[PDB]
Amino acid sequence: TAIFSDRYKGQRVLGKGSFGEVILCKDKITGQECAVKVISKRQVKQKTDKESLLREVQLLKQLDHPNIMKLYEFFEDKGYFYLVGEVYTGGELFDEIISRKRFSEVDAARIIRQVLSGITYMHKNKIVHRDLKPENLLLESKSKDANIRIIDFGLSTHFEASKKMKDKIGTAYYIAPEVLHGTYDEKCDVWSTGVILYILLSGCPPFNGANEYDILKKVEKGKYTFELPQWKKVSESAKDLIRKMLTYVPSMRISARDALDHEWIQTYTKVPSLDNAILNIRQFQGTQKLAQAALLYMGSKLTSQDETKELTAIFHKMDKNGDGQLDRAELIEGYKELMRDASMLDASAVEHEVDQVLDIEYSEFVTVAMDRKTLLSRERLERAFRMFDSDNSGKISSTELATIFGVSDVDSETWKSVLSEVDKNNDGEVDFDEFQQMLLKLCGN
Ligand SMILES: Nc1nc2ccc(C(=O)c3ccccc3)cc2n1CC1CCNCC1
Repeated sequence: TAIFSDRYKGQRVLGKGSFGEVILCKDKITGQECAVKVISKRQVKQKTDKESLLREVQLLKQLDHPNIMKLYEFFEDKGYFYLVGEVYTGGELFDEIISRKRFSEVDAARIIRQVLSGITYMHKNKIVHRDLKPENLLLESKSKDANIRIIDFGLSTHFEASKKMKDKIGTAYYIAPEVLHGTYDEKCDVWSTGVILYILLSGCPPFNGANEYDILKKVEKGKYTFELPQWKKVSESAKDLIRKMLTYVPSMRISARDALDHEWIQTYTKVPSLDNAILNIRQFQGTQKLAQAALLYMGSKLTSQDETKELTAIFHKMDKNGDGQLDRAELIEGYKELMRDASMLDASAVEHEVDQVLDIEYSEFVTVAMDRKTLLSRERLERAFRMFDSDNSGKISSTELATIFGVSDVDSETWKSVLSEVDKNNDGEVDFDEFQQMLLKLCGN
């Protein structure tokens, strides 16, 4: 057996994908950078045995396609799995798209030919994604004509998805109806890609609703339209491909490979800009990211409540003196003890964090060590609020809050009630401090 931190050290956290946090790490000998997804066993159940996971891992390491994340290594210890893959710098596809003056079917066809090409390859090797969505499409580099790299292929088969809403935002729109009901195969990826295509050419989800369950209700019924005025600008062959990919019965649904041969992919890769679709995607994306940011802020405030009190009790018990003061090594031992932590991969990781907080009285260390994380979490929320507020009015209206909280799965009576307690007179709009106050009251503060 071989240990992960013998070989890799953490550089810095990258984000929270499905199943766990992704950490930028560096090989301590060759200096190679890698994106390590760390799966916490204690919060992510397995669907399969160890025998079956080690086999898929062995296979995934051998596979190689320019539109699929390269997986280098797999580690496991008592408490976690470590998936070590190549790191990409171009960001999520949709964030790159919203920063464009123009976007035509030629851009959409090129994007989707890549996605279908990755999928086709994977299905040939009997690997299904199931959870394909825009968050899982990364651009390989910051440069112009760069490859899309699909992440997380094969994982849904071996791990149970979170049922917490901070992990579910923007999954409902893309899931294939047959996955909802239990009997599904590789055709579910074609469906998901079909929904992405739809959104690329109109900027609106084909199945949409006020909340998660309403979205799933629309998907399960399977009915959508091309009524929206901006479809008047999309070719018929594009609509024709969408129809085949969003075909309800999976055996009647076009395959990945066959979609690559479809007339639309054939024509539009080998031309007006969809101006309306871009403005729609830009609004969609801000909305999703602000809802995500809200939920993560609420979560971090609750973790902070938890971890503040726990560290205090640890440092109290450790202070044999009653001095209200601890040594450096003891602050490290009690901080290590707090971990019983994506960044804190080893004892050396923690020492840096302890030394950052210092750069005496344990009660002060506790405030700062958390207050850092508390202020750190606020700023991500602020940025998303600014981004959402695209006309720089400084406010979010009632209608917008309803869209935002609906995506966040906060009951309408519950947030409206919270709004009233924050500002009485109110005037139907909230500024940033009001928004933040509402979220504090939505996590018992
Ligand atoms: N920049 C970058 N390149 C990445 C490559 C892969 C991943 C993974 O989520 C991953 C890594 C290993 C195994 C399975 C998934 C994650 C990667 N990231 C960080 C993402 C980039 C998009 N925003 C959320 C964090």
